Amino acid sequence: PMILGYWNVRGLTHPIRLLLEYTDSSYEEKRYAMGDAPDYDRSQWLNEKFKLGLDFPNLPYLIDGSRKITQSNAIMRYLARKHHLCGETEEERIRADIVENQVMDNRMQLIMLCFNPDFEKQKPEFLKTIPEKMKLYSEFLGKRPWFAGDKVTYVDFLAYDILDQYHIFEPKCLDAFPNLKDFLARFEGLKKISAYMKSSRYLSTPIFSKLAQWSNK
Amino acid sequence: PMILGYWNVRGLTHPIRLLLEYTDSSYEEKRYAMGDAPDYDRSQWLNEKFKLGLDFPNLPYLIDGSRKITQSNAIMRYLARKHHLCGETEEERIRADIVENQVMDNRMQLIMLCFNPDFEKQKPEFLKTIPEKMKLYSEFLGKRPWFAGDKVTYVDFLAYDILDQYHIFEPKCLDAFPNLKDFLARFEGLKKISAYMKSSRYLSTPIFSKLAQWSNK
Ligand SMILES: N[C@@H](CCC(=O)N[C@@H](CS[C@@H]1c2ccccc2-c2ccccc2[C@H]1O)C(=O)NCC(=O)O)C(=O)O
Ligand SMILES: N[C@@H](CCC(=O)N[C@@H](CS[C@@H]1c2ccccc2-c2ccccc2[C@H]1O)C(=O)NCC(=O)O)C(=O)O
Repeated sequence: PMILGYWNVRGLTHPIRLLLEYTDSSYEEKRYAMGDAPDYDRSQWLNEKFKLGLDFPNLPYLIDGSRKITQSNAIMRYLARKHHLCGETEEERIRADIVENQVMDNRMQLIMLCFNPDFEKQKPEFLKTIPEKMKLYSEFLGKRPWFAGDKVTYVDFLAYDILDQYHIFEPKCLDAFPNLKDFLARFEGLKKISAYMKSSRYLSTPIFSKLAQWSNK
Repeated sequence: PMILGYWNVRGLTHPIRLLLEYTDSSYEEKRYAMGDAPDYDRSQWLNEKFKLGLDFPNLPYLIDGSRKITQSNAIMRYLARKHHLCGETEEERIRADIVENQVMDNRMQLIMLCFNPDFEKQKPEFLKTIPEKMKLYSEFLGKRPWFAGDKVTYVDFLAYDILDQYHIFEPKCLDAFPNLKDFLARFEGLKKISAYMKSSRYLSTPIFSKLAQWSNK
């Protein structure tokens, strides 16, 4: 079995857990526990961070036999080439690449707001930016069934995850973009995805670590 | 020719600039200017931001004929594919994808301390962390000529820039890692790169905008 290591929170690893499930991968998990406030003890991880053979010790990590990978996109891409879920055309590939990075940016934005102590007074500002973000995803996907075109790629995994977290942080943000609502439902409707979602392993929340101002619980 | 869109700072776009040179690309640039303090006028870029046909408008952007791309790593992948500068084996691709995301992490960490109002007091703690950042690279590179292995790929462009910026920040941070230093001199030795560096095109400074407590002018 493959081993996925991460905190016991959604974090940035959902697309990975969903990809694992989607490709029917055999894997085990290491969900490292984080210490409560104000210490936020991380020795569950730290006791073995330098003891696992990884080039750049980090969470998440994927152990696949001899191969030891870190950096979530890096992990996503490995699984993707493994199950032919990479773009097939140059245009597929440009779309994917942009999407990949676009998701992480939109994700840091969220993070940066949810770990800042000034959350409360930062939120209304942040809120003003969301409709553009969504519009961008909505006009880019357009009428395509999947973000890269006609077939599911690893980028839909990342895409699903960050829009659902945004949807979750702002429930009515997809109201104006029904193609995005339909996308989440199509993704969600995938056989193995539906399935995992009802599983003992599903882990939707908390979205962040106990250090966050939002979805820390 | 092609067009590269970006502020008139080094920021995160050095790799693209060196890739375009190294590939003998026919490109022109649109270096936008940011007003000064306190205003910090962006109107020069904002007024055409949504009028370029980009899906997710950003800086940098690459216009190559019909193709419009955003997100520095996507741009880099794009040129990588165009000129065959990616890993050719699974192991090279993994190394490449891990390195690509690793650089930007280390990128972020540097920038999170230079666009930090408290730069100077947290500076002494970041410099403490630098020797283990550099050590990971050093150990990862090993005896190899290039980060992926046998030939040059786009991640070397990436690796070179962030190692060069850490180096500028901390001039002795490479003294214990001489192979990193040979990486840098060897990267500077590629003919088209050599030439470019001595050209009117080269922009090695400043790294950041105005609002930074490093590469501030
Ligand atoms: N560029 C890396 C991000 C890596 C990362 O920051 N790893 C964090 C976990 S995600 C982490 C996080 C924790 C809880 C909740 C949310 C997040 C998060 C989400 C997205 C992006 C960044 C953060 C992280 O910093 C960490 O714990 N590293 C191991 C260690 O330092 O020893 C990736 O894409 O894999
Ligand atoms: N993840 C995207 C980052 C995109 C980004 O934030 N672009 C910044 C410029 S880099 C930006 C920068 C600005 C000022 C000074 C320096 C830089 C910088 C330097 C290093 C690293 C990153 C940056 C960003 O903060 C921006 O100005 N976008 C246009 C806009 O939002 O409308 C990329 O990889 O392409």
